[PDB]
Amino acid sequence: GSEKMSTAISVLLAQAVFLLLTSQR
Repeated sequence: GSEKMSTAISVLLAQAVFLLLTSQR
C-alpha cells in the first residue's frame, strides 16, 4: 500500500479510461 500502491492503482485506471476517451473522441 502506501501512496506508492495508491499512485500505481490510480494511474492504472487513469490510462484505462484515457484511451477509452481518445478513441470515443
